[PDB]
Amino acid sequence: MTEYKLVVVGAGGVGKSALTIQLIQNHFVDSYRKQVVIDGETCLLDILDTAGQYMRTGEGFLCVFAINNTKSFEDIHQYREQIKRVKDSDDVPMVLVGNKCDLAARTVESRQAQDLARSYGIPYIETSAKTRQGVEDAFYTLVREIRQH
Ligand SMILES: Nc1nc2c(ncn2[C@@H]2O[C@H](COP(=O)(O)OP(=O)(O)NP(=O)(O)O)[C@@H](O)[C@H]2O)c(=O)[nH]1
Ligand SMILES: [Mg+2]
Repeated sequence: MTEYKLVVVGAGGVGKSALTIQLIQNHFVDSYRKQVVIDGETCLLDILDTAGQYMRTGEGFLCVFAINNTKSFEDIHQYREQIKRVKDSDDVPMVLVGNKCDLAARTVESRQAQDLARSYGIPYIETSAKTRQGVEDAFYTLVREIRQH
C-alpha cells in the first residue's frame, strides 16, 4: 500500500505523545507504525513523536499547542518557520492542533488559533488526547492534506 510519514511537533508538555499513543494504542496516558484505511485507500501511518535531519524526511506535520498554555500557542510560529525552512517550501502539508480541549482553564480563544491558521493556509482542529475527541480528525486531515501533493 501507500506510506505516509507524519511528524508531531510542539511546545513541551502540550500532549504530543498523548495524542500519538491515543491513535496507536487507543488510550490516555520515538517510532510508531500503524495499518489503517482512510477513505477506502489502505495505507501505512508512520508517526514520529518528537520532543517539546529527521524532519526533512517527514511528509506531513502536526503543529500542536495546548489551549491552557498561551506560550505554547505563541511558539507555533517558531516551529512553523523551522519547518518551512528545512524543506525549501512556503506550503508544506501541516495542521494546527489545539490540544487539551477537555479543560475549562482555556487561555487561547479558538478565534485566535483560526486567525493564525488562515495566515498560514492550514486547517485548525481541537483535540483532547484524554476523551480521545478529535484525535482522529486531526491525523486523518493531515493525511488528506498530504494527498493534495
Ligand atoms: N486533560 C488533558 N491532559 C492531557 C492531554 N494530553 C496530555 N495530557 C496530560 O498532560 C501531560 C503532558 O502530556 P504529554 O503527551 O506527556 O506531553 P508532551 O507533549 O509529550 N511533552 P514532552 O515535550 O515532554 O514530550 C501528561 O500528564 C498527559 O497525561 C489532554 O488531551 N487533556
Ligand atoms: Mg513526548
